Amino acid sequence: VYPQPKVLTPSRKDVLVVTPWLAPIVWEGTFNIDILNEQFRLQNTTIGLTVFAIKKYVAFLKLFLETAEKHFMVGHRVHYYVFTDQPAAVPRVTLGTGRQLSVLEVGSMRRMEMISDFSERRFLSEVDYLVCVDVDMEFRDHVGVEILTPLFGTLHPSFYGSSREAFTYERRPQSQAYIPKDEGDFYYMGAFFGGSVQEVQRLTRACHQAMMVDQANGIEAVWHDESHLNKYLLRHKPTKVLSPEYLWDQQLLGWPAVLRKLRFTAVP
Amino acid sequence: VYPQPKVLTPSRKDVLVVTPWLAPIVWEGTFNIDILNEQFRLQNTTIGLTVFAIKKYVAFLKLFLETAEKHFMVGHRVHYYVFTDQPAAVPRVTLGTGRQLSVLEVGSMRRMEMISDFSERRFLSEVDYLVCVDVDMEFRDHVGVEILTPLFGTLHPSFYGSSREAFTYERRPQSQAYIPKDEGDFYYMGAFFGGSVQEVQRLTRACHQAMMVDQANGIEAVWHDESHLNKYLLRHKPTKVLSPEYLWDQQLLGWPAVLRKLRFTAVP
Ligand SMILES: O=c1ccn([C@@H]2O[C@H](COP(=O)(O)OP(=O)(O)O)[C@@H](O)[C@H]2O)c(=O)[nH]1
Ligand SMILES: O=c1ccn([C@@H]2O[C@H](COP(=O)(O)OP(=O)(O)O)[C@@H](O)[C@H]2O)c(=O)[nH]1
Ligand SMILES: OC[C@H]1O[C@H](O)[C@H](O)[C@@H](O)[C@H]1O
Ligand SMILES: OC[C@H]1O[C@H](O)[C@H](O)[C@@H](O)[C@H]1O
Ligand SMILES: [Mn+2]
Ligand SMILES: [Mn+2]
Repeated sequence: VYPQPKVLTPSRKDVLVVTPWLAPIVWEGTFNIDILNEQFRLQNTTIGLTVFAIKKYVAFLKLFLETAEKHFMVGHRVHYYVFTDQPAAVPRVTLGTGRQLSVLEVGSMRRMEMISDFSERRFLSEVDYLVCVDVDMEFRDHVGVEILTPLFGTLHPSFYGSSREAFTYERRPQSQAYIPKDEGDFYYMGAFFGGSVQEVQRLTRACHQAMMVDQANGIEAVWHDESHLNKYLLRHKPTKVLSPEYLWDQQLLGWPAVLRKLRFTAVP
Repeated sequence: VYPQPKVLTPSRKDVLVVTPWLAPIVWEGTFNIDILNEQFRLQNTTIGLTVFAIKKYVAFLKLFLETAEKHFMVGHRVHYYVFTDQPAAVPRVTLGTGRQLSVLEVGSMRRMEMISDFSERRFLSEVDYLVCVDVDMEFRDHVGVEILTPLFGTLHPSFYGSSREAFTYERRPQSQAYIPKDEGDFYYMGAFFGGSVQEVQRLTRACHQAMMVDQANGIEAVWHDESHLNKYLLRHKPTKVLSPEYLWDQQLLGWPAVLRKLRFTAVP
């Protein structure tokens, strides 16, 4: 049992909660997690989390994993895949039941290339969704099954209020990432995207293949794989969009009125 | 090219536009049909429309089909399936290109039983979605691909503002349609539901099988197949919900403030 929905009360009066192609934009107050938890537990949903920790960024893993244990997908099956050039530096963090961690030794194109190769491996047969995040981050509040859908991106925290001409899309037509000044729905950040395994195979292959074309042509998109992620999600629109609750920098941007929760935040 | 979404402007301030399980509730101003038309034309989407016209209700077919030609899924592939006990009384309405009509001779349980049998037939191999509507209705405004999703129901026009204890669910526990007083999200009407062919196979089989159980037990649910449709959509929640724009009675209920468009309306 849970509260009845209120047809004549808006979930939010201050923000857009559904895109013009009818994908939910996920903010606090738009979902009842008790309903979603039951839906996804009935399918025994398993979520894979990829994170890269190369060179000095191995230092971020301890807090990243400790705080993921408190706030990411708790109660669901989770498998962490840590891609790193220093496997001995992976901290031994104690995980809750139903949660596992694998270390994948590596191994600008690297993240799309490596997630593409990995996403095609038969050892993911049991994993239903992949979530791909930056490591220099911590979880401060719930990040759960409300994000899961065939394909999602996350609104970049510096640009959610910006008009599209101000978005830092790739603007040179000789790049595979090019987006004209009069096109674009949102500016998505490269630091949190995901979807079903099949949709993440598709996105990461397309971005990697596009990056290889630009390399052959002697061009590097302005924001590297984030430029390619934005061209891809313009042409293949996501089935949910995460609000900046899911990707925030409090030191830079504070705690604005429209953020009811700060869920996953940058570490200085 | 089309208008950029406005992250900091709500699509509506007067109505709920997403359910608590993140299914869009489809109202005017929540979608840009130009974006959705392109998505669904890229898949060469074909929509099957079932309607029953038995006994005196054959009289409603002429306006139903004429107005469907003006307003339902125009530009997409459509196949009408008219279930009737009087095939000669089916009016010969001229259809737009890419649109076809078949007459299926029949043939309280009938609609769920007949849509179930029909939805399993291999001659639907090309049809992607089924939309199942009442015939004593006319289209007055756009009904298009914004409704298409794996499973949808429509908010009943007499009950969208009601609390759940006032919903006319089946309340006897000896019926397969039973819903307790403290359960229920919405009251859906039996006059407009649909989804992919697979989800409509599932819904109509479950409702028909439940109706056969109640018959064996000497019970008939209070509102017949609408009671069973509501029990099914409580346990298998729809992936979009249509607002009462899609199922309205202007003579009964006027043109209230929250209705920007009256799309599919009852005939007296
Ligand atoms: O438009 C809404 C309003 C609420 N909720 C969620 O449904 C649950 C209960 O909502 P309610 O506002 O009734 O909160 P309560 O006052 O009972 O604590 C919470 O998880 C809300 O975030 C939602 O998904 N959509
Ligand atoms: O929150 C919104 C606002 C608008 N639209 C749709 O996007 C298109 C353009 O919206 P706009 O309000 O900019 O209308 P305009 O003033 O350009 O006629 C129309 O189909 C709107 O219904 C939408 O899907 N969600
Ligand atoms: O430092 C440059 C990087 O900035 C972000 O982390 C962005 O998501 C990456 O694609 C890359 O452009
Ligand atoms: O007249 C009774 C009928 O009323 C509505 O049309 C309802 O959707 C049907 O299931 C049936 O109960
Ligand atoms: Mn980062
Ligand atoms: Mn009717």
